[PDB]
Amino acid sequence: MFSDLKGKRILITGSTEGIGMATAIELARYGAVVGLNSHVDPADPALLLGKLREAGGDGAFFRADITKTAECQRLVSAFVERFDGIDVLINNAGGLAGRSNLENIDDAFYDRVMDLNGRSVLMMTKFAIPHLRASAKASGTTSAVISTGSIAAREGGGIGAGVYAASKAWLHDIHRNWVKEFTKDSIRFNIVAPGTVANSIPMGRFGTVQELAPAYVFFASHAASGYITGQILDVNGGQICP
Amino acid sequence: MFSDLKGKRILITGSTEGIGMATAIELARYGAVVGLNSHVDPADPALLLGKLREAGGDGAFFRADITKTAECQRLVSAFVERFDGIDVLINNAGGLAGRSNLENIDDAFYDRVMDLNGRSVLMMTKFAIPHLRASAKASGTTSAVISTGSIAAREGGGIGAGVYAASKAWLHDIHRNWVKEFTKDSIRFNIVAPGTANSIPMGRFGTVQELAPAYVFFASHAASGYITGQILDVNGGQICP
Amino acid sequence: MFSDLKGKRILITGSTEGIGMATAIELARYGAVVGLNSHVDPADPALLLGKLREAGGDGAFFRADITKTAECQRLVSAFVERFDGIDVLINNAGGLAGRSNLENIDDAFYDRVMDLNGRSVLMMTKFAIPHLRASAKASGTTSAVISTGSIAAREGGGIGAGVYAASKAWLHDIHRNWVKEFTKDSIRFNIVAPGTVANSIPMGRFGTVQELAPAYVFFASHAASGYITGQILDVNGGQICP
Amino acid sequence: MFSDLKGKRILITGSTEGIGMATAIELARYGAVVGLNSHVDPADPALLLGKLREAGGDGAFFRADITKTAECQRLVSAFVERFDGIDVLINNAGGLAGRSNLENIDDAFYDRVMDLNGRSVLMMTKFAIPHLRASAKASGTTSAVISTGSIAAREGGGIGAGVYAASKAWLHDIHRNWVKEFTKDSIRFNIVAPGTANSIPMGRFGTVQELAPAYVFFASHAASGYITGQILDVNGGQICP
Ligand SMILES: NC(=O)c1ccc[n+]([C@@H]2O[C@H](COP(=O)([O-])OP(=O)(O)OC[C@H]3O[C@@H](n4cnc5c(N)ncnc54)[C@H](O)[C@@H]3O)[C@@H](O)[C@H]2O)c1
Ligand SMILES: NC(=O)c1ccc[n+]([C@@H]2O[C@H](COP(=O)([O-])OP(=O)(O)OC[C@H]3O[C@@H](n4cnc5c(N)ncnc54)[C@H](O)[C@@H]3O)[C@@H](O)[C@H]2O)c1
Repeated sequence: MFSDLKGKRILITGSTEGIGMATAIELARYGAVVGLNSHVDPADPALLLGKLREAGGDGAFFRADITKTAECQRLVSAFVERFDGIDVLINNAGGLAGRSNLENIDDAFYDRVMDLNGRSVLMMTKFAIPHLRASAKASGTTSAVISTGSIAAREGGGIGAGVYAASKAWLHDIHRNWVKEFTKDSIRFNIVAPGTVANSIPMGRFGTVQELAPAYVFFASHAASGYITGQILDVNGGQICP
Repeated sequence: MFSDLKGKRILITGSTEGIGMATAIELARYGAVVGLNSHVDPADPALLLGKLREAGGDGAFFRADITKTAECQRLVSAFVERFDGIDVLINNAGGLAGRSNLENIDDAFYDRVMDLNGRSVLMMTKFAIPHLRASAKASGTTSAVISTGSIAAREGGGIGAGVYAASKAWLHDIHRNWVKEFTKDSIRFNIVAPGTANSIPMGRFGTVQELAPAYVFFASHAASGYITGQILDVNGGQICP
Repeated sequence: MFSDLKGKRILITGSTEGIGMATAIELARYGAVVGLNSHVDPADPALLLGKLREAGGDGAFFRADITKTAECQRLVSAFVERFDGIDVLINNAGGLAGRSNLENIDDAFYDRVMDLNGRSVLMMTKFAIPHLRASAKASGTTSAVISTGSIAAREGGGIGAGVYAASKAWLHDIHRNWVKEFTKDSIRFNIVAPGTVANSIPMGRFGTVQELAPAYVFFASHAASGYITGQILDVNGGQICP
Repeated sequence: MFSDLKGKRILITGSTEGIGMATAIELARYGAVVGLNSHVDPADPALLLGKLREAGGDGAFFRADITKTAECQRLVSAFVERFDGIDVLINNAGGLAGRSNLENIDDAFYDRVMDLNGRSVLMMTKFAIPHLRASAKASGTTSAVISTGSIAAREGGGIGAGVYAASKAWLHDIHRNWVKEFTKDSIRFNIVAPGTANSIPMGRFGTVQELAPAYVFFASHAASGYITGQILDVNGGQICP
């Protein structure tokens, strides 16, 4: 029972596939209204919305390359134009964007990874704060941000992935800064931290997207996680037990 | 969608009131057969079965003092005699059991606190294992332990409660041990860590109602099937680890 | 330069060998006065004191089985009788005291490990607090406790070692409780956390006692670590990077 | 006994004042040849060499702006031209570079903060590596990086300083990455994490004098030769992780 998610307007960056899409459908199951998003158009946008509505909810697609601040602005504007505000921001866009030994790491590499995993999440969240704040007065209860983190935030990632690791630790920490700045506004901030999606994983296998979605649902519903904020749930098969 | 909780046999310690009852109820909402528990008999046993049954499930009460190892064995054997198995165990029993500054701590105090928060958890978990082992063999999925931690494990607790604090740090960490030993038996282990009020960002205290959903989440293979060895801190941001 | 350790009276439990003895000698190098200790008499007590004095300092041996509270009392009494107080308590006694799969863990096993790693450190520290407090008024500066922890406090130890792991996490946390109770008394509390003393260790080898001693020296000198309290230094070759 | 610091070539960024100078001095006490550094020329360069020389060692000042990657390369090349190597690098440069609430953060702010605390560290470390690689090959022991972290990496920092906070969390964690890549080159990485006053158990602030010894400890193979990937928090108990 996440019935308090019916009608909730939930914007998810980087959600035309993987964890993002699977989460979109699970939110849809409780009748949520979901902004899908990506930097390039999917092959079949209607089919994705079909899957949402099929599952019991609704939504629209919005294309934006959120490694640019302007685009994060434009994306929040559009979703808010279409529906009238945001009840939940899910920062899911992110990713490696390459591996490089430290000695071959030039400025471009740094900038690529940090725009994808750093600036994007900062700026998206910034532009959504206004609407999330207002969303929360209106409901009475709370708005939410959920950001996708990583096991790499904690243990430094694989070789090649130092910047990605660091960018994720950057996120885990900046959430703690936002719990300070915005709990008075009744906006909660939580992280799902995938791990990888064997045999340094106690369970002996990589996760499936269907195994990551429920946690997002959990942090999304105020009825289920209303007292929880500034926490990190690692969904990694025991791979790290912090 | 917690429908896989239908018929799940869920023994809960320290469950006649507080977080324990709340959690029993919420689980009972999904057709869980819950074992309620306390050292003392409660005033109205059948209300409590009522609440479970009202909510959508079933259960039974067992008196037992878990600060003792024979009692723990008994409780697990009683629960199994009644329901033929364990699918989820929830180590919720625990508490301060007094307050004392270091200079005033004797063996009796230390023994009281650690028997309540350490030995209990250890032994309950020890005796449940082969039952939980068998459940997951049968279901094809995973069985589950959940235990009630505390903010105090992370930041040391408050003056006079060092032993309780450390008992909780002890639990947090021994759960990491069990992940190593038992993940191959398809048994998951997770912890719900209640916080304790101008040091709590949400300006206020938790309520049992705000705690129980967490436990439901960790109890369900469909929800948290790939999650083990974690601690979900439910505390209005009191600490953000 | 740890010249501020000359004459400092430093009681170290479980110090007739391993990390304990090596630490004793390194403190001795700066002219400290060191209580050695163990639950059984060494073969040659004079040779150990010889090594202390040889290195540039002094001390005495005190036998006590500190798994009993009475003995911790008796041990602190004796060291304080001999010298007139304690400037530094080093809780080094501890250890596995067996491995057991959880299903074979009876009460005795629990009790053995917890007395060795839990009650001992609690009670030793308790009985020393009085004297450490007074030591600190007299000096002006600070007293110190240093406790030997473990990598196992953080990641749950090896199979068989769950109670030992847990007992060490217990210690890491209870120190945080004592930073609260006793910083007003100018008593600092720090932990050295050995790890193991290969190839899940970046350095590819186990530590040597000579590689653990310096850290104890560091936390022992007020001139070097006077502003540091409630911290844990892991000395493990990168084995865990918290 | 830090005698192995004799003749060690120790490039330090952000070292004309504060923790950086203090640390240079203390290292200079053991016969270290230190590289002082700032974006701006200081008033009296030779006093500073004086302090190093007085204390027991030697050194040289290099102007460079490390928020820029070409400048970082230059500094490492300059330092090597002068002293023929690097044995220790200390990434101490960094700071708030302004304060801003989230709703007022533009790209320029973010770029300013991360260039100062992220790019700098990364690039300094990148360019030093092969020098540090060569030192440890020659010594037979280990060479060393030390970097100045912050309490803020752990608890989020204060309102208006999110980016700085996260920049420090970023550093803490990338040091873990480097341990993996570079431990086999015998290069250690450790972090000294200054705290920032009724939330500090010692009722008071740190002083540069209370900070520098830590750095000395991490700088010496004899002292900290088996220590890598750690963060020593110097903060009067402000946080106890
Ligand atoms: N609420 C807080 O401030 C806080 C903070 C940190 C942790 N916790 C943890 O929350 C958990 C549960 O607390 P609670 O909500 O049930 O509060 P509570 O006051 O209701 O605890 C009493 C409950 O546990 C049972 N109980 C007590 N001793 C028992 C024993 N020896 N054997 C069997 N049952 C026993 C009682 O009968 C009752 O059901 C504990 O483990 C506690 O350490 C609470
Ligand atoms: N003291 C605190 O409150 C506190 C708390 C957390 C972290 N820190 C960290 O302490 C470290 C050092 O602080 P500090 O003691 O030197 O204080 P500081 O005020 O002295 O910092 C200025 C120093 O760094 C140099 N510097 C500044 N920008 C530079 C640049 N672009 N290139 C080269 N050099 C530059 C200055 O010339 C000077 O030597 C920083 O990384 C900071 O983030 C400090």
